[PDB]
Amino acid sequence: DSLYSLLVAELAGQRNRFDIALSNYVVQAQKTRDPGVSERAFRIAEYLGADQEALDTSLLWARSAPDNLDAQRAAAIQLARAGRYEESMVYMEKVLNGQGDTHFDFLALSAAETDPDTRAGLLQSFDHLLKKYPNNGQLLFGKALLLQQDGRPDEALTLLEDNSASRHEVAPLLLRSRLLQSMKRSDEALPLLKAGIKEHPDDKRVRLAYARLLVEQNRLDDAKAEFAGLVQQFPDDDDLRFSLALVCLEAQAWDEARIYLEELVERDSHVDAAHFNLGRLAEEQKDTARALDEYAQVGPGNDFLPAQLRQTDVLLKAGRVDEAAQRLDKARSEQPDYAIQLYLIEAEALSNNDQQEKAWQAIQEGLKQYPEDLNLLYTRSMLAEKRNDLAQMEKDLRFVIAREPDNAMALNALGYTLADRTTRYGEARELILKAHKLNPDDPAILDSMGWINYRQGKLADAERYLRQALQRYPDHEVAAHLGEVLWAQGRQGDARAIWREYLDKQPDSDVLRRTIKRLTGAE
Repeated sequence: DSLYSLLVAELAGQRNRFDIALSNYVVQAQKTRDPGVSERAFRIAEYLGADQEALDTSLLWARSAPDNLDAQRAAAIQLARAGRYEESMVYMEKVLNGQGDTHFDFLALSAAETDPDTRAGLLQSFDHLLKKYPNNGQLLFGKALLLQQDGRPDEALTLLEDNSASRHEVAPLLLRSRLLQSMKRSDEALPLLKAGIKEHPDDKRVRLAYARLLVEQNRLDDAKAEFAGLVQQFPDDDDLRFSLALVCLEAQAWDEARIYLEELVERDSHVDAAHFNLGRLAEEQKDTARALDEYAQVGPGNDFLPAQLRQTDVLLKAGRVDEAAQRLDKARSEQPDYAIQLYLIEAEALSNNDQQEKAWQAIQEGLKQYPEDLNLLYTRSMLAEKRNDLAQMEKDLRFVIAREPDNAMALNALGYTLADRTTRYGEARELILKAHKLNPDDPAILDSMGWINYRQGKLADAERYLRQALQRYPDHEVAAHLGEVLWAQGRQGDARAIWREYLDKQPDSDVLRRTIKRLTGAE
């Protein structure tokens, strides 16, 4: 281990902080200006000058002052921080490629190991803090979080077992319980949670975790009593009541969940989410009328689109597609802010219930209404590709990649279709390279990279890229691609063995079945 070897982790930390700063700037730019007090005073002043028809000339003069202009201060701070981070990153990439006595300069190695942004430095700082203040509950909780996220949960649990504060403090106890539940030994977590209520009776999260652990076992009857006790001690907590309704709804005890949801309706808190969950429960109860009447009264927000999708799905289950289209059009006319998302809902529902022609017609209608929506024509591309229509699929995909030269996924999609179907191999290499440079973390882009490398002739690079893409996430398509690429280079047993796992007797593995027949056909 040397200093140059340690600098990469520092660069990774700088990358994380740069990403966070840039995303922070992005969310700042969209956000409206905070009320503050100057705009509040101007609001009361406008409320005053509104009484007389004569213009409040002094109010207009003051409200248009040069100091009343939004300079976007925090956004500029975030941008400048991201810029200096990028500058330092560039500097230390320039320092990395240099050669020298990287070793035996122990002064800088200590600073490289004390960096809180590196995982090893995080752990070193946590160890130094536990040395300074031992048995600190929050420090143990943070170190256990670090160890569990690092991919070593059992070591974190063993660290928790050695500390006595893990039995007393609420957050370490909660983390130890959810860790023990993942080790398939949930019963060991039962007594500790009880002891927590002995130490923290008024703490609602501890009792909620106790109730969830009761639900985990078959002994759910006491969990209903725990719900009743929580409601008895804190009948005003609306978020706690919503969480109790959610856990009761997970344990398919529909009666108490419906009771809690109607109680939330009476208290006028989380009304749209409450009605959405009532609609889901009624859909489970096969009560189509109640589910529809509850989905219709879901207000706009983070639950309007799921309610619309569930309504469309129930309508398609009933077979009255005309009423489904009419309700979706009426909802589009009611709230046109994300009407494009309503069209996406319609397309998804029609594609998931075997109405290919109606899905294509709805997408055509949506594009006629919004010809510039970049999601709508991409959905048209996927529908045309499912319809074996490569022409429309190429036209709109070229359209979207020309209008947005920096749309990775669409840029990726066409490229993959270039490698898999046609023989325009030169464009596909550049297309997949650009998609990989835009977002290397995307595993479908890595799959496309292995596929174009395999069809281009480079067998080793294709195998490595497909191996990486398969390591990130298990997919049947990537599995078949890796199997075929490995089979072509040789090592038949390895390709045969890789196929054994991801077959899994899956109806989704219908495409995978054809890869085996194509290659075992030569036998």
